Amino acid sequence: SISVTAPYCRFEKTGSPDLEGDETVLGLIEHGTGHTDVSLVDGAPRTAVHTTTRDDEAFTEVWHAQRPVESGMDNGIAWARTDAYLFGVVRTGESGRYADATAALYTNVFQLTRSLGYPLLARTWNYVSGINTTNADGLEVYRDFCVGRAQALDEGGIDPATMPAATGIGAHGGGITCVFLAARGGVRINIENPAVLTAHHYPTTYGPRPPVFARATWLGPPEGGRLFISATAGILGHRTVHHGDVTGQCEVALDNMARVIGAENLRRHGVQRGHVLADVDHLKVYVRRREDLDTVRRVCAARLSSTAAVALLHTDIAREDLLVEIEGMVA
Ligand SMILES: O=C(O)CCc1cccc(C(=O)O)c1
Repeated sequence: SISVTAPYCRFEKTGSPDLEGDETVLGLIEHGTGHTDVSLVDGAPRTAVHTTTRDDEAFTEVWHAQRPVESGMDNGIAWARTDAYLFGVVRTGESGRYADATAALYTNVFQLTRSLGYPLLARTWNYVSGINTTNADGLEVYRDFCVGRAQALDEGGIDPATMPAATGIGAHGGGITCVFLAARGGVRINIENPAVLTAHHYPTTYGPRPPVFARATWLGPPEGGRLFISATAGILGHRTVHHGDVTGQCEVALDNMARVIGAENLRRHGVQRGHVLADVDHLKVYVRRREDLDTVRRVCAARLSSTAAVALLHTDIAREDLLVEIEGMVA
C-alpha cells in the first residue's frame, strides 16, 4: 500500500557536487584523515571519522532510504527518520577511559530508538580511536569499549541476541563514534555463521566482557529487504587464524562472508534466497599495515565483482593479531 524503501548505501567522492539532488539521503559518514563533531547538514546527520592515513583514500559513505520526514539531535545523537527507518550518529571524545562514556552513549542510542519508535536495530558501527592502545586504567581500549557496550545492554534490559550486524574497528584519532540504522518494525533477522562462535559467547581471554553482535542482519520484506554483513575477520571458532599472514586472513574473511550469506545458512535463519560473494556491494576493507593494502586489494579483486564499490581503509582491527577485515551488504 504505502511506498517504502529500506536503507541502502552509496560511496561518493568527498567534496564533490550534489549533481542529482537526491531526496533519499539519510546521513553521511566521511572517512578520511581527521574527525569532526556530529551535526545536521540540511537534515542529514554527518560526521567525519579518522579511518585512514592518506587523503587519496578519503570518501563519503552515504546512507539512503526515502525522503526523511523528520531530523533532530538528542543527547549528542544526530538523527534522521523516514516513517519506517532511522539513521543516527553520535560520538564521545578522545579520552584516557571509555567504558562509562560508551555505556552512556549506547544507553542514549537504545533510549532514542525506543522514544522515537524504531526499536529494531539493524546495523551498528563503532570507530574506536586507538583500538589496540592501552587506556589510562591499564586496559586495551577495545576491551574497555566492550565493557561499556555490555553495560549499556544491561542498563536497557537488552537481549544480546537482538544486537544486529556490527563493526568494531580502529580510528587514528577522535574518541569513539557510533553509527546505527534502526527500523520501526517489520522483519529484522540476526544471522550467525556456522563455523564462528557467537560473539557474546567468546571466552574470557577476550574479556573482561565479550563483544556482542550478529554476523549479518536481514532487514525488510522478502522483496526490497537488505542483507547487512558485519565486519568479517580471519577467524575460525573464536580464534584468529593465519597469524602474520594477511593473504590467508583475507581469504578466510571472504570465506566467512560467503558462508554467512550462502543459501543454506540463510535458509536455516528463515531467509529464502542465497547469495555469493559477487552479489556483495559497498564493501569496506580495513587493513592494518600500509604495506599490505595492495596485497589485500588484489586478493579481494580476484573474488569480488568487478562492478562492486570497494573502499580500502588503512586502520587497526579489534585484535592486534587481526590484519584485515571486510564488511559490505547485499541490496
Ligand atoms: O570478533 C570478530 O569476529 C572480529 C572483530 C569484530 C567484528 C565485528 C564487530 C566487532 C565489534 O566489537 O563490534 C568486532
